[PDB]
Amino acid sequence: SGTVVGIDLGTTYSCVGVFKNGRVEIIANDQGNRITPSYVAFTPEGERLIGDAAKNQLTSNPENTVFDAKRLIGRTWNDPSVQQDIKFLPFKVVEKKTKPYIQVDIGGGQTKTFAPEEISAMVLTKMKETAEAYLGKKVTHAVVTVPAYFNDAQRQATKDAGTIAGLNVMRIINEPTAAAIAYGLDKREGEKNILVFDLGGGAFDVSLLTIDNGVFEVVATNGDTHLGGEDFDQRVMEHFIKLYKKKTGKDVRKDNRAVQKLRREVEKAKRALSSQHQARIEIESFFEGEDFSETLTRAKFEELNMDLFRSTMKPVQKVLEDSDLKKSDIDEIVLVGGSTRIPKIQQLVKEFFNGKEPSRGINPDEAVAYGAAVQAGVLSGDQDTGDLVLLDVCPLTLGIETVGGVMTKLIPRNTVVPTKKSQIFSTASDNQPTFTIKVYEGERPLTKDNHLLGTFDLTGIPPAPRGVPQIEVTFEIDVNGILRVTAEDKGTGNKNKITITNDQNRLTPEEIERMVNDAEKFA
Amino acid sequence: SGTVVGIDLGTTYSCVGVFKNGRVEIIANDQGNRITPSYVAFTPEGERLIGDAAKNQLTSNPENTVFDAKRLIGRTWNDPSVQQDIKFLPFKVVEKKTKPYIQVDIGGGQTKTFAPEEISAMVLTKMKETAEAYLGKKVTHAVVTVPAYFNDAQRQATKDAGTIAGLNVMRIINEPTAAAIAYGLDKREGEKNILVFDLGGGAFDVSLLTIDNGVFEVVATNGDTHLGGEDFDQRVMEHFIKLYKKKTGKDVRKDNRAVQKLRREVEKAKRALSSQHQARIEIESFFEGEDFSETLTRAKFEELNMDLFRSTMKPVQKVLEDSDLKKSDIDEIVLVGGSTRIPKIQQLVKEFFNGKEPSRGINPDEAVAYGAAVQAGVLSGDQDTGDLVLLDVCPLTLGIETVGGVMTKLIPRNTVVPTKKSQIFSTASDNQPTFTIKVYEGERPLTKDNHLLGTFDLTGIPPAPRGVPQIEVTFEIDVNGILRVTAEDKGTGNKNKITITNDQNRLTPEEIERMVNDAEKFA
Repeated sequence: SGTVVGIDLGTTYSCVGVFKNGRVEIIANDQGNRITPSYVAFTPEGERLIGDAAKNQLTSNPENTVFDAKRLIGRTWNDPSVQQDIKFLPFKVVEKKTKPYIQVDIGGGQTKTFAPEEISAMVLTKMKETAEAYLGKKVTHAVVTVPAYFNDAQRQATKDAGTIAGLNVMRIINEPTAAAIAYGLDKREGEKNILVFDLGGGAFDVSLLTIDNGVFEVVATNGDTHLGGEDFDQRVMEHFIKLYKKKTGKDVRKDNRAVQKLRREVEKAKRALSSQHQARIEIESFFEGEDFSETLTRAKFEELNMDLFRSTMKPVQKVLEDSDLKKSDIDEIVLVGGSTRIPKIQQLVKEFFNGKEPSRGINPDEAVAYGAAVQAGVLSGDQDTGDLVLLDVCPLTLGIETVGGVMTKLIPRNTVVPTKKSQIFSTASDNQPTFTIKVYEGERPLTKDNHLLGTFDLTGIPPAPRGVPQIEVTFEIDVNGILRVTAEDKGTGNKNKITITNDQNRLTPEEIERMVNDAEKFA
Repeated sequence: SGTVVGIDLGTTYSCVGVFKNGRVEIIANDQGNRITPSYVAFTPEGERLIGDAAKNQLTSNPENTVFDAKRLIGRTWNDPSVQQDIKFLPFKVVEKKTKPYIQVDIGGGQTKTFAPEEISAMVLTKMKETAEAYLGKKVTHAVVTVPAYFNDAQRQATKDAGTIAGLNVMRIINEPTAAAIAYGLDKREGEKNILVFDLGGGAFDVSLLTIDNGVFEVVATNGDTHLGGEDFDQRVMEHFIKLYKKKTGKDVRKDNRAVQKLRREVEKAKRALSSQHQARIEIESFFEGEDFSETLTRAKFEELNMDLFRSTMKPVQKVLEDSDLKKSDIDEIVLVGGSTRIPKIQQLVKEFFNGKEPSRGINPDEAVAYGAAVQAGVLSGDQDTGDLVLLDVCPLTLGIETVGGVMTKLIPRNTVVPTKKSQIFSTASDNQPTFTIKVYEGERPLTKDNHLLGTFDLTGIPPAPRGVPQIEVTFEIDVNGILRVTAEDKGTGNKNKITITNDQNRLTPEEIERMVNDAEKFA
């Protein structure tokens, strides 16, 4: 159905891929970013920001900047998860008819309430537009991913977000399953145990998947719903805000612009520290007159976060326990999320699994969208036409008995019918005057083990040395599937035949499959 | 449950049948009679008589001969029916704890009180013993019939009579319904109106039954609780007692033996007059020295009874009115009771219904027991074992799309699963390099109208003329109901497959029944 895209609708970031011309392409947005913040903002002037522009003004507009809608989507107001989450979300969440709604000022002082799926719809519209800019065609169809623990209400609300965004959501698939598909682990023969370690922007999900003869099962899930890359950013932000106040006496926290510039540089520093052992954070015109200039070492980054990093191992032990599996039972480790680039995190996981290397080759921020895009590729095949022709074929070899009780085939099994096949036969003895033609069905080399369909004689064979007379035996299957066997002395025109009908003495479909087992033993 | 008998527990006569070896047998008692008087008597010597022996000494022992217990059974003392009936019953009926009891001398001068159901128990014991003598086995189970107008108390008291007699009364069924069942009217398709005209020994019951798609309803009942064959006997008895006194001056009424012999001959005369137009009543040693010898014509029999005969039509008009039916609305007329053999009665009924013939073939005295015996036959099936095996079958045809958007089946609907089915397919075009296998579910001939389960390709088909390559497509449903579809080029071993799971995109039981409606349109 049309161009089908794969979308990772993430808690903090979303990512869109397309299977095009034999490859998955992860599509950069209009800012050149291959991931887009799951953020929506309303400015005082009534401007609607989605993605990077929404996230890069959160500090100055805390009330009318919406994020983490995925924490609320498909949930009731009195869900204890919702009651926890609203405590630290800076925008207003209210109950309407037992459901949570996000209340914002959309411009001037005009209050609106949005369903979580309406905020997610705006994020999915941005992902759709990103894909449309790249493809230069309208995108109408999508595969959208969700956490394995999402219930039916959460899956349907996610579908509804896509519908509102103008997408036919053909399938909702589990995030860890999408990541496994991205690495082609669905093409494994046998049973494989897959550990998906997904340390994202805002949440940590560990999933134990089994793949067994083409069937994926989510056996166990654990993690921490409030541990992610942004928490490591927060630890570094805290450090540098303290440090700046010590060194200048200036309190950065109440200045939205200063904070936003520091967050920005802190994120780039974190990425650099995945490639090298120190990063310079430099901000010209940082606070009042003065610049910012500090170095962050990897050691300091690790020290500020080591308790958070170490805590990621406990959920892994819990899914192994819940799955009743040993570390040695894990066939594949799949790393998902930006945070799995952190060398300390890679070390902790590898050490936990006694040196086992994880899967490599796909950007961990992009693996879920990649898998969704692969699955989208398969579903666009729904529009193709079946270019197969059914053949009518004879189900079992047909032949006659030759000297020694030998099955001599005239019509091989899987011959297209209707058909006519002939072979030349002769006498076994000098001046032999008669032939007995015994018609057999079956795959076995000796007719004692095949099914006798009928017999007839050819009499009055003129005298000749053995092997000299030429008798043509013809098997024909007509358009009605009736078998006629003719024997003709080519020297005289002397001829006899039998008509064999599917009336009496026909094998059962059971008996046929036992006989078909002995097909392809001899040519 | 064991040998189950059917018993008509009649006001004046009872009848027992058994369904044995494909036929109802109505069982003769030890006197050779297929009906037994509902009579119990206690002689001065303490002998207990039941049936024919009780009835054939009523004249000499009026106080300790009990009959018509069915008029009292399940009723309270102050029921106006009971207060009417005790006026002309010759045995003593008394109140104990608000219920009627029959008080008799059981021998010597020893007074006993019997519940009506205890008298009926003694009659049911005689019917049980009649059936046991015939079957040469103990009879433990029965179907017993009651008037349609019997209330719950009357039905339970009848059940209690059977329990006391050593019978498990499996079902109480209505007399007119039993008669309808005897004539197989329960096997009628559509709605039928049945008029049951039951002119018994002591009571006249008219019932309008509907049979509609296997359900019997008693719509309306009427009749005369005190009009029966014995009243026609009484009219003839009166005539001949007057006639004898005129001709001899002897008053027969006070001589029990003379009266009993006349009753006897009067009953046989009545039966004869249903077959011929005169009957001779001859009694040697009738009264004192002298014999009796008189002829009764049918004309005289009819004349003595014509007012009683004519009165049977009024209840018939009343049930038609109460049922809001026309004479032409009656589909079946069922005659029940000995008295319906009387030609005048048959004439009156046929004339009332403008020449419509009643049901024929069952003795009207035996039709109710016959119906009970049929119903008993069905209930003995309660002891049989279910010799059916549940099949696991595939609910909808499974197949692939062939050229033209054609549904080509691999697994027909109602195929037993697990299963594996194969067909051979080929190319539509010379040197075609690829197949697209589209897996469909449904009964419609074109796949646009069926449910798409999934697609996959088979690539790298070697060059050959169209129709030459042989690609085997296999559908297998495993023990878990998982569908796997394989396509294999038999020339190369090149193979691909899809696993289809009941996770996503599965039809609803609603959608399945709409599709099942189109099953069996094409083979």
